[PDB]
Amino acid sequence: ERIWRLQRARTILEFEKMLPEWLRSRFRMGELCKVAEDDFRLCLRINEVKWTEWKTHVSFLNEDPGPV
Amino acid sequence: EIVQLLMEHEQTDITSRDSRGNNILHALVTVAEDFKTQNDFVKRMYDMILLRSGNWELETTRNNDGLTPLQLAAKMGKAEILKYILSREIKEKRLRSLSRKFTDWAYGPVSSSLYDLTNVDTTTDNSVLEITVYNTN
Amino acid sequence: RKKRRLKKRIFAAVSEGCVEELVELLVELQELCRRRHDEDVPDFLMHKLTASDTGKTCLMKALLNINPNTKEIVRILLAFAEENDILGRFINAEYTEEAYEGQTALNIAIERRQGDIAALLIAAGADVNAHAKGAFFNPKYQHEGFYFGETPLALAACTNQPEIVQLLMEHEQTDITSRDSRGNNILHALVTVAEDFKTQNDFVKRMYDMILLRSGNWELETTRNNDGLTPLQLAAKMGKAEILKYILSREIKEKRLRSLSRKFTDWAYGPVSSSLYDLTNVDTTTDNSVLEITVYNTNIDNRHEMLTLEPLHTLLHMKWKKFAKHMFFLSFCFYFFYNITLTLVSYYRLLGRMFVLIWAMCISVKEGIAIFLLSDAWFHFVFFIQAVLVILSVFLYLFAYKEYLACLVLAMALGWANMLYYTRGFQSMGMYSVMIQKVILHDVLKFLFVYIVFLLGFGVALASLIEKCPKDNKDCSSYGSFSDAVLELFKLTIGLGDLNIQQNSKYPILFLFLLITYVILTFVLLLNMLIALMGETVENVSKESERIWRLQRARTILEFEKMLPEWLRSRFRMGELCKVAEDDFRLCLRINEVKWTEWKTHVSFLNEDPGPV
Repeated sequence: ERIWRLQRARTILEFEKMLPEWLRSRFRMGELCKVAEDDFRLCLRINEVKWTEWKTHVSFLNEDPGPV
Repeated sequence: EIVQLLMEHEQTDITSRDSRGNNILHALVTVAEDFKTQNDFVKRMYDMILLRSGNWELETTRNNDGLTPLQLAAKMGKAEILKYILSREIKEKRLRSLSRKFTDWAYGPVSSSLYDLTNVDTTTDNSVLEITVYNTN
Repeated sequence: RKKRRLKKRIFAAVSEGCVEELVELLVELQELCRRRHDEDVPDFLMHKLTASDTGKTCLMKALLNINPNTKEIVRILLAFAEENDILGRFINAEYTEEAYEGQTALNIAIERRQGDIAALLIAAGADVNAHAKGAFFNPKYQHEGFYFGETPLALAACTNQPEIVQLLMEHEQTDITSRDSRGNNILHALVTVAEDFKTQNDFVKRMYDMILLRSGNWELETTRNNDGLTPLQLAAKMGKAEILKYILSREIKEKRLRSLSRKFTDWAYGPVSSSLYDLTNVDTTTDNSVLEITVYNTNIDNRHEMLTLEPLHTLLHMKWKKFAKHMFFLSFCFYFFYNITLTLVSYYRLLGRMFVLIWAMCISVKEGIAIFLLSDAWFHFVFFIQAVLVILSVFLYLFAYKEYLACLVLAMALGWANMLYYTRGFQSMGMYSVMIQKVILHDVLKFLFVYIVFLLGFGVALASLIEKCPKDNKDCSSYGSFSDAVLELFKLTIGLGDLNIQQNSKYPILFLFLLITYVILTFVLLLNMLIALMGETVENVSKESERIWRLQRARTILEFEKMLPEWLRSRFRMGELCKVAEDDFRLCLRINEVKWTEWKTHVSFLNEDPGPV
């Protein structure tokens, strides 16, 4: 498993390096998003669930949990 | 306790790079052998030192090899420290900037974590990803 | 200009909540501006107080933006709304958005871990049956949304907030039996959430119990969703186990609610205890019983833990001990004599032919019906192909053709590959056939495909070298034909061939080296097939095979039960009528159990005398 996934990722990066710049720019993995203190940077969204821990979510970027 | 004492003094220089050029963070990354050995205390000191200095300077600098502490933990076989760095959620509203892992919304147990990709994506000269993948050491 | 900035500063000070005195002076200025309007004053007050874009209110913007000083802000806002008599129009408001439709301050506070605020709101006249109907609350793919039955009570129960649940049950305004847009009451919703104990720590079960204790009625579990399923059937259709183990086995101490239970002890003289379950919606008498829902659906991949439960397992075992064993033996005998007469015919080429022609139609129709209903069903398709080929062979036999025999003989082969099916009855032969199936599905196809690849790749070259003409001598230039070379390679891999350096060739050296490399590669590929087998051989094989065995045996049992008529089914009805409580006579299943560890004075028992009869 460790060899298979590793070789797969290596070849993925190989294919990505075979490309030119403008196509890569077009793809643009990740979304630009705003972070506090008037900052804007790349980010990656991942939806996850946690049943074991419950708490008041004081630290949240958006009030409305809507995807858009 | 001694680290607190040292950081409280104004004469102290947290940003002091050694002859090799490494910061405190590079040094700590040169030490995180594994959990079964250390019991994961170096991570605590990393966190405490970052919280003592609310800036990006330490993580931004480079050694004489020309690598960030992140790129260094990727260069070495250092995982726990990297797992910590790439996933930081600080509740402190003032020091929220330093965090890389952000919660966009949490209606309930479902929540969208918003990780960061400044120097992690392949856009940079040497990303964390290429470093991890292109080294058999 | 001034009004828009005013509204923005209102909502911003709410989001920050730096000082309640700011909000006091600000709402005072709002009340002072309220005097300007003479008619339709409260509506404009709300509009200036409400974000008409999304249908959001300042109280919601507050509850979303939690801070320690929030209670005072909410008290101020509610006292203001009461002073102006807009408390009802203010609390019950919700969004106009397509996804956030129906969301209220109560569902917000309950989405948070704050209950005191919810109590304050309910005391102020808050709606408790607020149905939040939206794409967010009614999503697909379990991504970008969260489903909980669309009620505050269900939200609190799913999120482990039992105090708020007790509160919402205490109010007479509450509607426990309130069905949602999907038709699911709170029980169905809880059943939609109980992923696994390792993930939840089994709190949903406790809330199920508490809720049923709060409502001493069969009303809820009798309900049906838009799909038409009781919450029991809902848990069964899903991959939910612990909740089902709770439901199917309930022993209640409260003599008043003793009727709600489904498990009962009718006598226990000591360690012995003859436990007594129920079979209302479990036996096959119902339209879609729990048993069918468990057995037929492969969408779960958890049916082992499901069927290992006591009542279902005992029902299956008893139904096999009564009739299904005999029915399986009987079908086996039929197919035995069928194929034997088929062999007698095919060897010597009237009564046996007639018997075969009569018995083939039943198999054909049953296979067609099964396919219309339809790697568990492979056997049905195989039997269907067999019967089709047999009928084609006989039809050809009537005509003056010669190909008929071919189809016939093929069926024979397939027929003798189908007897393996009946071997699945025996437990040893059961795991035997299941190992056959699993291995042929997982490991063998890889070997066969890649070996065909190598066959082609090397046989093309062998034929190419053998292109040297033998001067019209097939014996001289062996490996001449491509298929001939592949056949020689096959004989070699089996070892029947008679290898020898062929003078009819330009290069014996390269020929020999290539042949040796081929043999080495074939051996190594076979060896890797063996290795990939042994890798999973130990752990997964036994458990998976036994699970599949039990599963398919239950499937067969249910099939044969469906084959029977109404009256024979009525005769073989497992279970017995029993008086449970308060003139209640229901069906039950008996299990005599023994426990030497847990000692207790047996208080609750149906029958005083422990006699079996």
